[PDB]
Amino acid sequence: PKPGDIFEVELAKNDNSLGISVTGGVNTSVRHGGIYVKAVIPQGAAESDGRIHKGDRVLAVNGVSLEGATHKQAVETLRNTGQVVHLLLEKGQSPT
Repeated sequence: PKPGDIFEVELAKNDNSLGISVTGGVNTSVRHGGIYVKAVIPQGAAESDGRIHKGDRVLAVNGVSLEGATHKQAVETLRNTGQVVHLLLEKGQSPT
């Protein structure tokens, strides 16, 4: 009954892309360099399926470690997937 737990989003990168507006990432606002989505945008396959979530701590994309990078860095990973969307993230906490 506590956060810190890790989870993965297995969306289908093929046939449909994502639809989330991501932010943070940069090694400043976040802990070190992990990404944190802003919200789930009601347009892409992400919001639809609802795999990703607000301020989601994405640490991997198809096996690509995100630890040590900015927002745009992950943005590239999440986006630059290809076949399937196998993103292993972490239960993101709230601001306060």
